[PDB]
Amino acid sequence: PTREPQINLFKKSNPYKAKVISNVLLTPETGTGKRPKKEGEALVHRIVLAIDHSAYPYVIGQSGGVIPPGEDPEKKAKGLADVGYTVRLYSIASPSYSFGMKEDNIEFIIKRDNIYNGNIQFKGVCSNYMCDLKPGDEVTMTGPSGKKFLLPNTDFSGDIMFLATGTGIAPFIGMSEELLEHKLIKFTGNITLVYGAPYSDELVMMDYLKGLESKHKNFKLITAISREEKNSFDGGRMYISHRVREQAEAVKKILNGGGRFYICGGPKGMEKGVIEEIQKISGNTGTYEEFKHHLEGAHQLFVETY
Ligand SMILES: Cc1cc2nc3c(=O)[nH]c(=O)nc-3n(C[C@H](O)[C@H](O)[C@H](O)COP(=O)(O)OP(=O)(O)OC[C@H]3O[C@@H](n4cnc5c(N)ncnc54)[C@H](O)[C@@H]3O)c2cc1C
Ligand SMILES: [Zn+2]
Repeated sequence: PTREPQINLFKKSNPYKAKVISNVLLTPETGTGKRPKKEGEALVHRIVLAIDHSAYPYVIGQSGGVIPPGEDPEKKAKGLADVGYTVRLYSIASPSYSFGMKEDNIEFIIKRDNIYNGNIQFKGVCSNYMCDLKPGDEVTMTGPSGKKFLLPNTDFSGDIMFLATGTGIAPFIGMSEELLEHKLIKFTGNITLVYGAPYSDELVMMDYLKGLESKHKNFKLITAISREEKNSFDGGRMYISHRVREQAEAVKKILNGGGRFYICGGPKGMEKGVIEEIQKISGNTGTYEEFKHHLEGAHQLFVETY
């Protein structure tokens, strides 16, 4: 809620207690779905927490921090006096004011983060804790966090490209709802959401995303399914970067027309492949770092990869 991003309103020393409204599995149950056996699990949940929007006045594009319960064995073993698990950040998935502008909740799209043969080797603490949440459970929350990855706060005529891998869809759920529905700003640009996931059933919120596309004309949904689609350029796996290339004219509308690219998801540093594809499109032959900083300087690139 309320515009103007605030950060670190809540920290480990003064956390925010949020109650679980819902935590539903978005992807097929393990063993079901396209992902084989080897190739681990892909268990992604939409977590809806009840929050006081006056206490937690988050902006879409920000992260919510979660402190998972318990002692961290690495910290006990290192003899820290800290010992509590460190915050894990999760992109907020819900629009600033919540769906329906109800100001009642916060949402997260959280993958089970495990290693995996296909059988579990190492279990992610916070992602699993979060995906294990039952209605009415209390989440220790931190933040809000981040003040870069944000939507325009004034009227915007520029085109916006949302570039997502997996859970990186999160900010763009809320961002798209906000831009198309909430109209906190007048948005007269085109949204292109490029959403990458390994399997079609590992893409989440698709009914909702396709629905936005059919309701608007303002909104284009493109998916890149890396283990089911080959790209036309080299026949390799389809990634959002290949979709970006396919969408050269839309990318050029953004490059030339003051629009924005938002890149969110994994793995860490995946924006590089995307940006350098945007760079090929622009015809710029400077260093990756020159082009990216230029774009960020121009407010035309926002990256949150992890
Ligand atoms: C700004 C930002 C936004 C984010 N947004 C989202 C989001 O929207 N949705 C989302 O799902 N995630 C998001 N993430 C990632 C999230 O914050 C966590 O990092 C993620 O959930 C994994 O945390 P974890 O506590 O579950 O795993 P951790 O316990 O911290 O470990 C990470 C990985 O290491 C493995 N591991 C554990 N022990 C070992 C060991 N012994 N040796 C080798 N490997 C080991 C685990 O299996 C796991 O796969 C975001 C991250 C950032 C920084
Ligand atoms: Zn609408």
